[PDB]
Amino acid sequence: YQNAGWRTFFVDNQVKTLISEALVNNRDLRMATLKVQEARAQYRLTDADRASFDLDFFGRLKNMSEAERQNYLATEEAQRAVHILLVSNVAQSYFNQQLAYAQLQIAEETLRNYQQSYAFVEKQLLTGSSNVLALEQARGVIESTRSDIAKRQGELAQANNALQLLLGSYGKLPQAQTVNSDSLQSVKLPAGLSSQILLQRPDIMEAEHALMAANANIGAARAAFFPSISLTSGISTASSDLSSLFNASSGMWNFIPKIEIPIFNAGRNQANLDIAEIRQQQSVVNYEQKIQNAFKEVADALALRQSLNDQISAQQRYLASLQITLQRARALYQHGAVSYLEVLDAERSLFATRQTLLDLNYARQVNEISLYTALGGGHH
Repeated sequence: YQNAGWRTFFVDNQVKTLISEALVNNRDLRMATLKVQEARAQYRLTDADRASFDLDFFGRLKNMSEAERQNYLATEEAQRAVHILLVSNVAQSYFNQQLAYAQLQIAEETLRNYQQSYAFVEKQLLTGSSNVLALEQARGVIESTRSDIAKRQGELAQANNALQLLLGSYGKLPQAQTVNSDSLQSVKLPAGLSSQILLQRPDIMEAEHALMAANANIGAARAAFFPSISLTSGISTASSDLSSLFNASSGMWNFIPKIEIPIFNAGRNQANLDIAEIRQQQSVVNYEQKIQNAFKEVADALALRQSLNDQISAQQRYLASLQITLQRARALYQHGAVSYLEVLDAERSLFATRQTLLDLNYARQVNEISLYTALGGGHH
């Protein structure tokens, strides 16, 4: 029933449709791993033809023997790992697709704009107005634009490929969903998000498994080593509790554990005492390292998110002024007040700002996925 994590995390209805479809089409965990691998593979196809999470997971897996890959991957953390891996790749592939639809759209609008600007010139050039080298270079920008269009068309096909793979044979690939530029800031996160949520991370579940294996009292380990705080403030920002866990201007981790109740027994003393202890030490040191990194990941994502939100906000502002400036330029033109070329030039500034905004929105999306992943599967 872990559907609660992605259903309440991802806001976009289309992407939730796709995620739901892929889960249905990927009942077998080992197969889901193949499909993700291959969906990832045919992007690297752009290099060899002429996310930290997936790296670690796939890296972990191949460094394993086949018997081990099968023992693991029957454990709970591995199914959680594969759920998250699947969800995040479907969502990423969709954003890649929608990104490409959108860049392609702008690129074609830019082309038409360059062709109008060009056609205009050559009528005037035959009345003595421009350089032949100007006319020359206007031809070049059109040809390079034609280039990007085919390039964007390839990126579109790459992502559609990845999508069909994750989705299976009977999955409807989305049309271009048109973008309203005034709704691109990310969505609010629940306030006072409890750090307990991080216990659902595969890497921390695996760490607690290693603790239980060295016979730790898990309750006692958590109380000793796991900061029980809130992750978010009243807004969707890092809480002060979260921030204070890192030294100012060093990022060094602050938490100093105190063990009130012994985590390991004296156990079954007799023989191999020292070795059992070493394993106890190791599972603990590993628990610690995973925790501080989990918390660092969440903090880094929250910070990246606030930064991209501010950048997007600024681009939206430039865009609104460029839109109003274009309309005014169009009216002036109609009154003989400005040349046609000034109108096209203004439109081009709109186009470039739209493209920047698209890039940032996408980087925001990549970061949401990061957050979803750093939370260990959403915030429920």
